[PDB]
Amino acid sequence: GFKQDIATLRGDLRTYAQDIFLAFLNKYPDEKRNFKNYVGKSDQELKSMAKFGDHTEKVFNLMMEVADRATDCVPLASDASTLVQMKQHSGLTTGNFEKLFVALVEYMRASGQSFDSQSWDRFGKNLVSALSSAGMK
Ligand code: HEM
Ligand SMILES: Oc1c(Cl)cccc1Cl
Repeated sequence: GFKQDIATLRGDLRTYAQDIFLAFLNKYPDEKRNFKNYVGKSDQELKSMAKFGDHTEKVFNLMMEVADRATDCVPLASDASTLVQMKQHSGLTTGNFEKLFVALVEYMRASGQSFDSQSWDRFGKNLVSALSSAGMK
């Protein structure tokens, strides 16, 4: 289920964080609007790079903590507030977060593995709702 999937992802976090964020960028190419340093790069080029590997892993590290601190796939209001009030998220709308979670759930369904994709879909919905409540547009 959801907890075990946090353990699975954390067990190979660099690889999963890169693969899921490339799935997001390829599914939603307009989302490179928030990442100008990533335009005109193939996935292997993006991986080779330092900002990429570092920011992707730090994003997934914090996403797994927010997942871990959730009850029944409902994140803490404190975690949503933090995500809304991060300077690096000044540009962002809940739509950016929805897209990331759609890509995450489609990655999990396509994997050969027994991820609880319905729980991740619920978690993404619930985080978007929490982000709205914490004051993201
Ligand atoms: C739950 C989902 C997300 C989490 C946990 C998260 C977390 C973080 C973290 C920890 C950083 C700092 C990374 C560092 O220190 O280098 C960061 C930066 C950033 N995030 Fe998010 N983020 C999430 C979703 C998103 C989405 C959906 C977007 C855009 C579509 C986004 C755009 C950015 C950008 C542009 C930066 C700045 C570049 C950087 O410093 O890495 N994030 N995010
Ligand atoms: O690689 C990144 C990710 Cl995965 C999220 C936000 C910013 C960057 Cl640079």
